[PDB]
Amino acid sequence: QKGPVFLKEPTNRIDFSNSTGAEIECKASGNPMPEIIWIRSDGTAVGDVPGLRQISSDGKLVFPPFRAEDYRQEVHAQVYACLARNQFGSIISRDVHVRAVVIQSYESEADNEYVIRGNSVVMKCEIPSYVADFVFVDLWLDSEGRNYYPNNAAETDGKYLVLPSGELHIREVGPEDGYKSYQCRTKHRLTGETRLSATKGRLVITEPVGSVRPKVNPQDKHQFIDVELASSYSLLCMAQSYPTPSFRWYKFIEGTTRKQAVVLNDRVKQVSGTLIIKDAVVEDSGKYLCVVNNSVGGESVETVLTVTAPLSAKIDPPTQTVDFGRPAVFTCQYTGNPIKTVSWMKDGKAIGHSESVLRIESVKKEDKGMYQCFVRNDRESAEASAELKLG
Amino acid sequence: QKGPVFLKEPTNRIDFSNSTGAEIECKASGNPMPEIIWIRSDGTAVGDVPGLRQISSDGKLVFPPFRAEDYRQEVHAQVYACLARNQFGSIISRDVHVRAVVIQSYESEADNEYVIRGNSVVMKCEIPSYVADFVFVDLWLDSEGRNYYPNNAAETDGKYLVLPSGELHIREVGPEDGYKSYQCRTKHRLTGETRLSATKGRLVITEPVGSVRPKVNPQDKHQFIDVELASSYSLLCMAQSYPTPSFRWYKFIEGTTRKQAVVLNDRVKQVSGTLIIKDAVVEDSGKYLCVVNNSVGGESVETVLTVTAPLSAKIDPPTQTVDFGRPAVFTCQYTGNPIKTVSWMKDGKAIGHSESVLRIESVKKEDKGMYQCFVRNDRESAEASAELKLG
Repeated sequence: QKGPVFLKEPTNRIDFSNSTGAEIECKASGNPMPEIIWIRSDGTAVGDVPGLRQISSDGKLVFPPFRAEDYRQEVHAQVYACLARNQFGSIISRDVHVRAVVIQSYESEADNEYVIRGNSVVMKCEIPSYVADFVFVDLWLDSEGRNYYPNNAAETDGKYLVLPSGELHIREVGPEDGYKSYQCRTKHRLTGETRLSATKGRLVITEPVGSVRPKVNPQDKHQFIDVELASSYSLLCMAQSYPTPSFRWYKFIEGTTRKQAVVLNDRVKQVSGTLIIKDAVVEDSGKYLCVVNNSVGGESVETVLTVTAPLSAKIDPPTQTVDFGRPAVFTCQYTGNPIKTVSWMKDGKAIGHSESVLRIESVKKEDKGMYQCFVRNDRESAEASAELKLG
Repeated sequence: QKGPVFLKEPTNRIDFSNSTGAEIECKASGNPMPEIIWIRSDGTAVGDVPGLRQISSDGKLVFPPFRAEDYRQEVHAQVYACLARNQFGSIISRDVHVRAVVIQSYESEADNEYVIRGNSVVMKCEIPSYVADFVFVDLWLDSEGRNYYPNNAAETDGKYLVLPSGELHIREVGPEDGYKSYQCRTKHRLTGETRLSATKGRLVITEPVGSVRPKVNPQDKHQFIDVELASSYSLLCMAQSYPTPSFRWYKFIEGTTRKQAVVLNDRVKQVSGTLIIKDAVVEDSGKYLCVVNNSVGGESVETVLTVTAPLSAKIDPPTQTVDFGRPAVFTCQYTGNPIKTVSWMKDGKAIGHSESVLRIESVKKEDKGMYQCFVRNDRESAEASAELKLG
């Protein structure tokens, strides 16, 4: 009745650590009944490492909590693949990233931001890189009582905002802001540990003489930003200047040097000179320019918006029994974004074709089994499936 | 007796402007007597633009001082080439860059540097890019009397230094440094205009609580530096931290991940964490790592040193009369650095060979004239010459 096919398939990235570990559930379907092997995505199946990686039974692969010295990347940092084979052929579950992590002494800091009296400011905390993948700001705090809770950009008209990305965006800064500390507070997506920051940053108001001019730090002059659909985000324009600058957001028209001012609304709001947006629609992608200006000078910052969607792969049809030397209607239905390239293969073996519809005009005996599209990309991947019954 | 050959040849880059303009002297040698054409280095000779470019007579090409609206890049920003041809063939003078510039309202600024009490600091002045090629710092000044003169790195043991590159390097910063202004003072290599800076920067001492850690701004974490032989320069390591950090300079061994601490001497001195060096010898080139450390944390900065020399090209020999179907001893003598690629050609026409010794094993009639090596690179170029008399 059935060739193979995936019911319980492993959501791509899967992370964990010593002091908790993990194990990975892949079970397949068919009506002989698909034998789940676990392999590296490089063809070869996985063995058994005493004290860490070990082939369980009940549709999974267990990574024991491990002595912090039993970490070895060959095990704890690899791409695995549920192999799903029967007598009609085999299929490979999409890239599943094992990432065991040694819990280690982390802590975020809150620096001083140095500001020209009257300008706005954006404080990040910082979260060292190694944990940065699983430690994210969830609060801010005054030395004077106040809390600044994250949001999906609910309110807009006000001195304080926590950006979608967890920085605290002060709309303007009087000197009356230099007596008061701020600490940030991440939380661990794995352990669950809420913890404050080793230090707390003070605001340094610097009163200006006469005038100054707007300019920007190199790592603020060229920004790249990725967000997912229907989620909220913000575009930044980090400039200072006395007197205070005017920020002008324009979107470019695709593949031109002509541009088009960013219209503001209930969806698109600017707390100058930052853009803050909800419902991250897919047209939103593209390139943006922020143009900042005062009586003394000007400046600008390009920014590249890449809104992303949940991509997919499915063939058309999932089962085609042919006739001995026929066509091959092997299209694949879709939605999602971005695709960095779709792939093809048959029975655990990569073939070579890399386009929408697969077709081998003259069928064969060794030309039947399971064929799968692979809609990859840089930070993810989805998969499809098709079997070739015969006449 | 002679084929062509260059006596008065035009030193590569040559710059000037409206309100002064220029004109370019190329005269050639031989004993018929080489006719100096002026061409674009793209084969085609240059004509006569009323009011700007104009073929003079007495071995030159005059670029009249021009109304600021008579600038047109097709004239005032191109590569020209004295063509030197007789009856024995032609030669092309090396790339000579015409750069007419519209004098325009320039002015440099001196910013505040924000410093953790006790740390060192480096102030640059912000000579905008357009003039930056011809406006360079030649002084620094206190609001309190003092002058900080440039040097080739004479003294070392002291709080203040002007780096080879005209930044003022304060060795350390007490809070007693926040009442006092500094202005810098460039001078124009063309006009001759000494002028101060639109504004003058104050030192902002920030007293630390407990501790902090050393870290670095992205545009300081990966440095590239070029200097010429026998001149003086400095390697930078821009890090702050309380308590105050230790900076450790190491040179790498070429093409390894192993390294070797930078030894200090009369030549190589460190005002931590900066290196400051005179007599820029050619071994000096290479990669360097600065390693900075305190009880709270660490950090590092790679740096790439490319000491340069005055390259040259000369063939071996400058005249060879052959025999009808002979070898070709066309080697080229040398010193200099770096070469981005040597070139070859014959009689104003590029041929295709790009290596040390030219040779066409079977000579011909249309295979005699002048042959020239072209030892180019990115910010310069030198040239060679050879003629083929016959039997």
